Amino acid sequence: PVMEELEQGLLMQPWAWLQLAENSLLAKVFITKQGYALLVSDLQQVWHEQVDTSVVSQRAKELNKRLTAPPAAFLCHLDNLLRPLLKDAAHPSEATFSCDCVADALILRVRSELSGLPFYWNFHCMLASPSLVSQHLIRPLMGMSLALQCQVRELATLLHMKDLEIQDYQESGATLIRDRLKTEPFEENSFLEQFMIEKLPEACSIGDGKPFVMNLQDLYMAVTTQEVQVG
Amino acid sequence: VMEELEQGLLMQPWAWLQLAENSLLAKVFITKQGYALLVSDLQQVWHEQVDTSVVSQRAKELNKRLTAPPAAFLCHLDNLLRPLLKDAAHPSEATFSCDCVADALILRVRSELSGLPFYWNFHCMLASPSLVSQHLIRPLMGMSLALQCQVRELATLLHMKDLEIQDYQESGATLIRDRLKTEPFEENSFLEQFMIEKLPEACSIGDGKPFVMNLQDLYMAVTTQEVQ
Repeated sequence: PVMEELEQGLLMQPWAWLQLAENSLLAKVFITKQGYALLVSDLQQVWHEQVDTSVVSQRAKELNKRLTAPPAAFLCHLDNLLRPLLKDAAHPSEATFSCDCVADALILRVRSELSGLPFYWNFHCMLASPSLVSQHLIRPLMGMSLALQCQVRELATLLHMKDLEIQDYQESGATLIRDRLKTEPFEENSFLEQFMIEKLPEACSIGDGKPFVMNLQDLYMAVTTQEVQVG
Repeated sequence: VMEELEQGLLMQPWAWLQLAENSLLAKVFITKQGYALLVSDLQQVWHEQVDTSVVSQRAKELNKRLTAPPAAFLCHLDNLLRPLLKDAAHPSEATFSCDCVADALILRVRSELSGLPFYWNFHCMLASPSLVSQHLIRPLMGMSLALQCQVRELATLLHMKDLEIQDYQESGATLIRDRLKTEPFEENSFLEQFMIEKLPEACSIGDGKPFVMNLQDLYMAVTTQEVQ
């Protein structure tokens, strides 16, 4: 049950932006007293790591070599360090992050000052399985796109209703107090064509993933919750 | 050659394939120099790239007597497959089947040309993470961003229309029909209500048919922009 709980918690968690040394990553970490589950990406490859208590203790002793703490305390400290950075950027949490690409694995090194005290951790994230990356990125993104298309359709029909109201008002025999407020009739085809011609290049620019985690997280979380509830 | 095939595959839309009580999303690009195929089931993605030598050898192995040049075989395969992918429910005899190997997928297509059998097999191996990413993740994120921008623009237009309606009302001239009254538009309330009721049905990915039927043009535009 511990593994299932960790997987569910990771799935429910939203994406966050990590500013490594001269690089950027999209990270999604769920940490509980029994271990943690991390999923990192850079829009080109996705690495995953599910880690339990025994390996946590082994790695902590190997790295720190002088810190004697139980796995639960280590997990709690790691979660406390990581949460402020994921929640918001530019947080002076004193968490230096480094990335190493050796073989197909990824070494994510985190250094912190635990009350002015070195604290080192290393995520050995192997390549994510096709099923995990699929259910975490592809299906949720398709659901988000479908939901946004439905929202666009609802807005278009509401705009058509408002246009009909404006036409009825004009037919009633009334004139606007001003003239700048006049709005030309809304056409779905013309609006879509103009958008595609003009604003599509700017909107489509994902860049380093910051827009995705800035404007497409509430919808992503809702879609993921719906998917997990369904099955 | 290889670059041309990769670009063609990247610049093509997903098509729905129905076969043996199963559904797939397929992107196929054929050319005289070979073909590229990408098949997904929303759980795994398989990619295949075949050149003239491989296509000729496989055609000889399968069709024991279809003595044709590789270019002609590829052209016939394209002419037989593209009509189905472009539009579903086509009057063709292209029967499809899948065999799920431990790691590979055998996609067998059997059809009839001029009333004679025509067999072909795609031995699609699991697509590399880079290919799957570039083909699905980044374009999907671009589509989401574009749709969000469209929603924002529509909300701005709705706000302008609300301002116009308010200005009309302040003049004191009421409507002739009272059934056309629409309440003022509010982004927060509309978004909350939509998420409450229509989100479960809107976000129902299903077997992939709605994705192909709804927003393939946006996917193509996003992919073309990404290529440039």
